[PDB]
Amino acid sequence: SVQIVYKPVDLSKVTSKCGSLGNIHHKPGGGQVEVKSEKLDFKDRVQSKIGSLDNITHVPGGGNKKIETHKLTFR
Amino acid sequence: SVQIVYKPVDLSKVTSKCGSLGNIHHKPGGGQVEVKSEKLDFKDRVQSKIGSLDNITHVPGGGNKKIETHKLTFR
Amino acid sequence: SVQIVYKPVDLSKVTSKCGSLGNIHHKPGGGQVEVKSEKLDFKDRVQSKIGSLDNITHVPGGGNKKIETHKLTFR
Amino acid sequence: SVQIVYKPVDLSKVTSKCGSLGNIHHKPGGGQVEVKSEKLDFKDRVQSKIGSLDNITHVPGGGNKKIETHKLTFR
Amino acid sequence: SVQIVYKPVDLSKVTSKCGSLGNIHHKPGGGQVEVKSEKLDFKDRVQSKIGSLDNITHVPGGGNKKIETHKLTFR
Amino acid sequence: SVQIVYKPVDLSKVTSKCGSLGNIHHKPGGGQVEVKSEKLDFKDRVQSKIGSLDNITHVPGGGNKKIETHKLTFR
Repeated sequence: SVQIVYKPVDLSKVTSKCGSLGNIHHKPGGGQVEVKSEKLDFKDRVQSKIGSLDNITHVPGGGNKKIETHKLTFR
Repeated sequence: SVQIVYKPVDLSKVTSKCGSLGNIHHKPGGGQVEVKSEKLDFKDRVQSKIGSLDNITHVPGGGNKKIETHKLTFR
Repeated sequence: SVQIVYKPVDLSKVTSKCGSLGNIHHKPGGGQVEVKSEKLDFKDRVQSKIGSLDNITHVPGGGNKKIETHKLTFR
Repeated sequence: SVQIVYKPVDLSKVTSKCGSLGNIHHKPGGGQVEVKSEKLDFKDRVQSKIGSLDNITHVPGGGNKKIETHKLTFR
Repeated sequence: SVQIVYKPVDLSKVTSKCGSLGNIHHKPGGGQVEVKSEKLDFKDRVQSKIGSLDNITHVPGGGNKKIETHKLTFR
Repeated sequence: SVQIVYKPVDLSKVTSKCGSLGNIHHKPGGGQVEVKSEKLDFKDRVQSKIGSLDNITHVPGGGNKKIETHKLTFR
């Protein structure tokens, strides 16, 4: 016979405290961008991106992450 | 016979404290960018990116991470 | 007695010839401009200019100048 | 008695010839400009210029100058 | 008695010939410019210039100069 | 008695010939410029210039100069 008892006990705290969060500045791509092309040949697919793309400013007041995984596998 | 008892006990604290968080400046790509192309041949796929792309400013007030994994595997 | 004879003779030619004049590009001030000011005191006059000012593109097809001065002064 | 005879004779030619004039590019101030000021005191006049100012592109097809001065002074 | 005879004779030619004039590039101030100031005191006049100012691109197809001065002074 | 005869004779030619004039590049101030100032005192006049100023690109197709001076002075 088989007796399996799973008792994870968790009283944990991922925590933060901040008095003031501010005066943040993200300025990507302030310079000038110039692209000149003459006489090109493409025989397959083309992807182009030109300018200021996919810039992120992420300012979470908290920003706490807790990841927990439980696997109980029985053969 | 088999007796298995799993008792993880956790009272942990991942924690932070900050009086003031600020005066942060991210300025990518302030200079000028110039691209000139003449007489190119491509016979396969092409990917191009030109300018200021995928710049991140990440200012979490807290920013605490806790990762916990439990595996109980029985054959 | 006094005899004064002034005979300037001029058959001159300031001249130009141009087959094609073109494909000219003047781009001042393509970059980004940022001005932040806190807690200033001025006790006299102030002049400020901010941005793209007084840029000239001057493309005279001819552009020929002839300056001629005659002074005949008699005491 | 006084005899004065002024005979300047001029058959001169300031001249130019150009087949094609072109493909000119003036790009001043492509970069980013940033000015931060805190706690200044001025007790007299102030002049400020910030950015892209007084840039000239001058493409005269001809551009020939002739300057001629005649002074006949008699005491 | 006084006889003065002024006979300048000029059949001169300041001249140029150019088949093609082109593919010229003037790019001043492509880099980024940053100016930070704290706690300054001025008790007299101030002049400031910041950025890309007074840049010249001068492409005269001809560009020939002739300067001629005649002075006949009589005491 | 006084006889003065002035006969300058000039059949001179300042001349040029150029098949192609081109592919010229003037790029001043490509690098980044940074100026930080704290706690300065000025008791007299101030002049400041910061960045890319007074750069010249001068490409005269001809560019020939002739300077001629005649002085006939009589006491």
